[PDB]
Amino acid sequence: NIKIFSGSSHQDLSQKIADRLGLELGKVVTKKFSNQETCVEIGESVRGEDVYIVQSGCGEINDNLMELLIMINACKIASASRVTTVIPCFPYARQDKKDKSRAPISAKLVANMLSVAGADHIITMDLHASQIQGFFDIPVDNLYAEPAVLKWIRENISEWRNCTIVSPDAGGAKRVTSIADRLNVDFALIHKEDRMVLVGDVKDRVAILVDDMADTCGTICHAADKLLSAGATRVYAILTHGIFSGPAISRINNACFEAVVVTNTIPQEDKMKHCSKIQVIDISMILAEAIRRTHNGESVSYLFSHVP
Amino acid sequence: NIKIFSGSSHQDLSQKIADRLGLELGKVVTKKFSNQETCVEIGESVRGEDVYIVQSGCGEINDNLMELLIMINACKIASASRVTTVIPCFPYARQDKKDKSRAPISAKLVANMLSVAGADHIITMDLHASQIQGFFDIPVDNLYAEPAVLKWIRENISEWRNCTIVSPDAGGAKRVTSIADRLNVDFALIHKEDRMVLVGDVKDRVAILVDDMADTCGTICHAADKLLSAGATRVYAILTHGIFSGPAISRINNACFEAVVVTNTIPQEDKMKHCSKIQVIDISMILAEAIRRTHNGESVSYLF
Amino acid sequence: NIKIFSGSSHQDLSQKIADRLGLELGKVVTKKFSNQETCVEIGESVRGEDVYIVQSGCGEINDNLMELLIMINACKIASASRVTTVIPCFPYARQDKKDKSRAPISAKLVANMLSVAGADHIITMDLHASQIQGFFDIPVDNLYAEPAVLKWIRENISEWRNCTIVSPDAGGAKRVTSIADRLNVDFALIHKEDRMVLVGDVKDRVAILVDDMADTCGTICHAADKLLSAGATRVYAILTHGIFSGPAISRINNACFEAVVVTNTIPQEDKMKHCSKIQVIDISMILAEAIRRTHNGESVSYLFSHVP
Amino acid sequence: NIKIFSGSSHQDLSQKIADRLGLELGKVVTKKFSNQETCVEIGESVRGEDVYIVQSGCGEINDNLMELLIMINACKIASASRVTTVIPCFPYARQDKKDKSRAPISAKLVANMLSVAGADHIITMDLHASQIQGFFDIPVDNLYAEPAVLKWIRENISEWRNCTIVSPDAGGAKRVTSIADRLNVDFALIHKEDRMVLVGDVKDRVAILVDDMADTCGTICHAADKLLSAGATRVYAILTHGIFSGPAISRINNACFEAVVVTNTIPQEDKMKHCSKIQVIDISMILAEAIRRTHNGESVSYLF
Amino acid sequence: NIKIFSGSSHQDLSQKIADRLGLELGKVVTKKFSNQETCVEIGESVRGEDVYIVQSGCGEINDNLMELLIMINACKIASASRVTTVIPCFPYARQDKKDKSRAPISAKLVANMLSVAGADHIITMDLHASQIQGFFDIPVDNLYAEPAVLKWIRENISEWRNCTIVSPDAGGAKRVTSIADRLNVDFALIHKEDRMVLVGDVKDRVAILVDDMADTCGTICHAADKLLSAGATRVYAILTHGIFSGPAISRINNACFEAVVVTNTIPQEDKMKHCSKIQVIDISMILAEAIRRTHNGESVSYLFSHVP
Amino acid sequence: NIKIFSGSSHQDLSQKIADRLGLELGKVVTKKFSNQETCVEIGESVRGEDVYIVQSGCGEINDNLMELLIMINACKIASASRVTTVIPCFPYARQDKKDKSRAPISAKLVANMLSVAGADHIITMDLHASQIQGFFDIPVDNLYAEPAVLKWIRENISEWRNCTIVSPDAGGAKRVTSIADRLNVDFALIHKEDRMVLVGDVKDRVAILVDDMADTCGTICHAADKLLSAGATRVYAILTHGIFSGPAISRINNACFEAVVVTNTIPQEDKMKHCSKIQVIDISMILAEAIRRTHNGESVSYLF
Repeated sequence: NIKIFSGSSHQDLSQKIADRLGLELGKVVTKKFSNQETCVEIGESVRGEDVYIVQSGCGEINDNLMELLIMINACKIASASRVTTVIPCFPYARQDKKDKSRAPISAKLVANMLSVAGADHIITMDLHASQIQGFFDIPVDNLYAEPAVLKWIRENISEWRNCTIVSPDAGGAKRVTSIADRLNVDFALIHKEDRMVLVGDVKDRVAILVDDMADTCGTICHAADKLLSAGATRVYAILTHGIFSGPAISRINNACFEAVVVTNTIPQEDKMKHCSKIQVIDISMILAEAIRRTHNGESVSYLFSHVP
Repeated sequence: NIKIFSGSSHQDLSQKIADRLGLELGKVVTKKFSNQETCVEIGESVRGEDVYIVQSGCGEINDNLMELLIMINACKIASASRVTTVIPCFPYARQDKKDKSRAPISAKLVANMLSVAGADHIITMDLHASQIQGFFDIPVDNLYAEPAVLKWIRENISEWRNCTIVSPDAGGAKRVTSIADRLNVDFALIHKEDRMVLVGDVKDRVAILVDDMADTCGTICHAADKLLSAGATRVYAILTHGIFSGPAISRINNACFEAVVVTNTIPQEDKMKHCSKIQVIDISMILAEAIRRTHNGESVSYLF
Repeated sequence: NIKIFSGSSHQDLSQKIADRLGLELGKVVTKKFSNQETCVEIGESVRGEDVYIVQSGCGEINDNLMELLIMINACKIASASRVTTVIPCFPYARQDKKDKSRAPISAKLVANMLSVAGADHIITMDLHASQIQGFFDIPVDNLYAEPAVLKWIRENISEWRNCTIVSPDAGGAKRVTSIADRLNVDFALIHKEDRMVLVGDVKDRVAILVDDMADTCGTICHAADKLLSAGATRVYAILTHGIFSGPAISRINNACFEAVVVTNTIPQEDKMKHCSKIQVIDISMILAEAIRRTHNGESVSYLFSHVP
Repeated sequence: NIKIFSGSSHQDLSQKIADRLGLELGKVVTKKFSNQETCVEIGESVRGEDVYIVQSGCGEINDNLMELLIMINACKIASASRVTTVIPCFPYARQDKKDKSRAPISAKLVANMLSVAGADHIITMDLHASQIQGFFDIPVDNLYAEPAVLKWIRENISEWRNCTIVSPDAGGAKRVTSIADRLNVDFALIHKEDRMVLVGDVKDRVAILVDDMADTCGTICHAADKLLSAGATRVYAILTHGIFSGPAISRINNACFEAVVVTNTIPQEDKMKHCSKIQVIDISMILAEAIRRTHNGESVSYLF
Repeated sequence: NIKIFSGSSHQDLSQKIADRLGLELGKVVTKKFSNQETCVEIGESVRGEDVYIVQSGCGEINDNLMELLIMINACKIASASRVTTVIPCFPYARQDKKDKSRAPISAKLVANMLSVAGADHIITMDLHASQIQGFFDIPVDNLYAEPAVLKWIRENISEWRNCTIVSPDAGGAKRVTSIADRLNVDFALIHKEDRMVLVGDVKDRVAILVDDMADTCGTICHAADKLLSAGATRVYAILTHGIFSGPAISRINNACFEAVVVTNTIPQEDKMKHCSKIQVIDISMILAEAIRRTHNGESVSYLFSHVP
Repeated sequence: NIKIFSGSSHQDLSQKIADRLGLELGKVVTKKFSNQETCVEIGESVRGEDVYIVQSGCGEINDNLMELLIMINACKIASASRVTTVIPCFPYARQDKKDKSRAPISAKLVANMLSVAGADHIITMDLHASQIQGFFDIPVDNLYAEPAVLKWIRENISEWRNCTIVSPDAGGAKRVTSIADRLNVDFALIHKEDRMVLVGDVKDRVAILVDDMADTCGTICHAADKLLSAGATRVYAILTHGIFSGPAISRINNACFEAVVVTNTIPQEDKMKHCSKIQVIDISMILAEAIRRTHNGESVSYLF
């Protein structure tokens, strides 16, 4: 009844998830046309199946989004019983508000486009804003890296019982507090004004920078400098989504981090060759379990504060 | 061509809004049946009209929301050209995420109901979350108390050029940092562990607690003590939405608040009498302007 | 697969229905906030379940309606397979038309709000207007008290073979005729102009007043007076929905009824202490069977003219 | 800015409506293909126009409904600003409840089709059920023959101040009681057990059978006998919708009807010739007024 | 779980399909009212069933379409689990475009009306335009006569290895080429300007006229004349839909065809008495299998190029 | 009251369109973030305005489509009165049928996205399929290059009164027969078996290959050889949409094409330099006229 498909050829995560469910990845014939439009062909009857499409890590976001939609489309008109998208890193998630400007809420637009395409259910990890669930009318299971993050912290940072959980921006207040309270440790908060301000004691402690995503890495670098200027022993940075476009690898390789930790919601294998500070958590068991629970009607909640 | 309608009782804000525009509020027959139902009769023809309903303050949010939806409805089936709802304080607005629970996103449910009721356009002020603008597919105009708050602060706090703007929770980091940045002064945050924790420098300076809304004031009155214990010279509390239910009023007088400032997005005339330090910024002109500018095709965002 | 929930704390009817299906009521954490908004929390995974929400008898209709919706909402985004509302007494049902006025069709509005909230199916009893089914696009099973009413009449009114079934208003013509024809007895019809007019013979017979709902009871009282003025032996009044707000208890206790019969679509236990003329039919087996049939795909029709 | 279009053939009512407004009916090319399909060509540009389609009377309701939907459609995709449908007699209108059967609610299906066809606004007369206004989410304006019926009665029944208004079924209680109340006279109801039963006092007075529509007239012609047997001085039958199919016409002449009054919501010019006593109230001015007032933003409800 | 119903009394095809699935046709009470509106009553609980409505061959298209819709409606509000319409010949299918005119896309309108009525899935055969699938948002299985056509051609035309597959119009280019290529034979193309032009060699070969539908038969007749004027041995005409309104029977009986082949997507029994050139392919096994596959989640594709 | 906005870069067509109407293109801030996202800022107030977005030509169709949807969106939530999208060349337009595969109908998916994005009205040119007008429920106006193609042919092919209009596929029968009929000349079709097959008389006459679009030009360059081998005097190729990706440009110069004519529905200024024989019909006036006539309520279809 359950059928999984991948997007494009960045199929590592999808095949990882497949393996763990004891399934092969469903057959697809997906190619860009000479004019840059995307062809998609579903190479096996999905008629009355519980279909799952895992979003690609290609990098190119619009080519990835049209492909994801077109697949959703193909699968619905082919009489799939239900189409879930496993979208580890939700596109345009940083565009969730107008910000006093005459701007689009592209997070919502995308939310609509997934919905018209024929999506029935959404599985994602760590939405940039919690409220992005509210841009949909269908159900959304937003999973957390937070328990595996806690796992990583405890098994890898000797001084985790005496660290500080810092936010690189004001927006990520709740996220860093929540982790600190569970770890029973202090928290601190960097805000940018062309200068950063730090509130909270970090002196003679290990500072851990927690964010949901890092893109160009300009911020976290400037934030690790600040933390080492205010007397932190050493600095870690943990991001659930490792986007790392442009000068990120350069900014990191130079930057005064001990380690940079990301999940494989985005492909890292290529970035890891050129950057020796990047460690990768595998989140495929979390995504696999989510699908598995979903298909059975078992509680996907048990993953919000437990590592399968 | 324009018509302005009010809510249950709570006419003051509306009456004010209709004044600044030089109109009289529209004829309506709102009442409650003996069995808790909400009864509505539109006392004039709204056919082909640009209508504006201003949300009431009966201090009963389900009754008020229902009356609001029943109005939009009567208007939409009486061939009104358009129905904007002026809801300065958006109902169920803190219920905008599951938060790891199996809980409703009620502000989405509410957005969806206003939508299906026939509301074409929304006007509100300081939405608890900015994202509860993406709950709608109809356009929303969200006004800010931010400029009126600033003006007041400068014109009312002698030491402001050395004051600290303080968030009562962690979830209020962005709102305060903004206010602190415009004023070019320090910011500080408080978090409930319970035991309260304060990050930021508040020693020997005027503290200004800033929240979008206070309900019980429990959190903000604690926030005040913690701030005194921290050695704040004088603590102030600014709130855009003053809900003040339960123990709220008494809790304030029992606190050290030099003053408490709110905008009349909710009727305070009752609670003012029971509280001396309360002070109100009048936001009607801002709502009236946004009504005219919407109607005229004039730039609303300027008021931001 | 089947899960039942109640609304608010008026849980008598809901637990009655639960008992009869051999189920416990699903766990909910429901409280009004200090500002009068309603919190709701579903205290157990409903993921892929056939959920049923039975509408509360609290009395306060708007607080009851938001709560019902919010629950519907919580349950849908929590991936319930299907959400049915068992709404014994449909709110705003008397507002089903404009009545030559510039008024809302609040019955339809409510019908829409249930529908956007995420309702998939509706189970109700004795809609004020049959056409209220037409305010929905989803399926609606409108059940009747009429067979149990007939049961009550036959077992409780000795002279039922020689009674008259009277309508308190013109609107309820079809309802009273239908009962009379099945009982093979006469019918009569009261209309209000500030005076009532009666058409149909009632002289030296037992008059039974049949309505779907009574609220303040002003009408039926004035209608029992009329009936006793036109020579009816004694007067009964049977209403499916016992609303009884305001002076109803006072109007009844004084009023010249032999008995007032209501179903427990609305709580009566409190009203029954202060009013000794109120008898209560239990309709929980009818509602239980309806749910039971629904969940199985058995014919809910068999209840329209049979008492389970 | 306004454009009025007609139906299949059945132009009379439309032509009349367009006259009272001083316009010419719009150019169209409505026909039937040899294989029962309905063909439509809008013979002019309706781009940006407030359009009005007046429902035909080919005495084929499925054909007519389809032609109506195909018109609304062609109009909506040819960029017409708005499409009101003038359907004096709403199709499938008695199919507004299951009635304990597993039957369709077809008037809801029909409402839904007009809706999805692109109709923005409805204008109809004496809806069989008032509730079939809540079938739509677009606004509906329902006109009443009630005032034209009354006027006629007073001006045509000598004894009216002592007459009885009689419902042919139980389901017609509300409509007659209303008419009886305005006239301040007696009301009486009939119910088919079959054997007919009469409740109300009709002895030695003029009886007036009032229904919204008659189809076979079977029920109403019986109703007439029962009323004579009851000792009615003279029986009359008023109907807002005169459908008169099957045996209807002959059944009337075979009855004792002093006269039978209908409104030209349906073409009667054919059936009149075969029936002497039939008399028509002309409701075009009422439809024309409601068209102008809708267009102008003028108060339509006054016509109620 | 599976329930089939017919439309009107033209029940031959529906009962043929029923027989083959080993089912009786579901009970319906369907009659036109005196005013020409259609009554429909579903004479047995379809609650939670997989319902199938096969479209009538009455001839009268609007009376057939309202009836089909009303049935769809009745079935949805009666809580059918899913409503499929088996619409062998899709109504208004020739009205799929504006054609440089201020005209309706009545194919789309119909597509919408089926969709609002409550249709969940569509099963049809040989849409006039492939793109008619795109007028729906629900799934559509468009089946082909083409494999059975190929079957008929091979078993009935001795010279099929040396024939020409001709199009009566320009629109039907792709259709005729595809058949010719599979049969490895030549193709030709008639276009109308008040004169027809033929492109492609037909000389001393058997010409087969292939169209999807023939209505009045004016075209194909004038096209068989042309083909015999350009030296074709004998002419066949194969149409999937035999509409044959008006002078068709007369035009055919006179016309120089060897044979006229139609499927029973439309009733033929009556036309066959008066016209001896009409042969009928039975397509009920193709439709039966389609339903059968649909209900099971088996691949309906296997019928696109195979004859069950 | 009108406002015209452009796409990514590809301003030429827009700039031209805004010229012929006497307006300046609207202020926007379109860019790409370093991580492939599309960023948009509407540089002015579109509140209550009839807006027109003209689709870009960055030669990246997913990027371009997304930027287009993000624009429509920003416009719709900034209270613009209406949003027409001028998409001369409709994206994913050949993906309008499954074609016996389990493939997407992407042009329906695309129609659905433009729709849900908030687009109220579409203007396009020579849709690959006429039916991809029924993909929308909002009205579409489809312009034809047909008259500009004809005019050019007559005014550029000396022998045209004895020429043959040739389809490169079987699926192009209707489009060519039409063109051949207006010109009152012969038509001929080609089909790929592969081996190419030609039906129609092209011997000793000028051949004109006519397609709606060419992408690789592979098919059309073969089509050209087959036509020479058939004894065509001079072959021409007219295309309404010149996509010319991959080997296209080189394939043309390597072919015998006397000339290749395209409309600037796509920027050709780059590919022209690399190809001498390419010639462009300027369709801006036709798009500008259709923009004004839409706005004014003026007859657009005349331009057909």
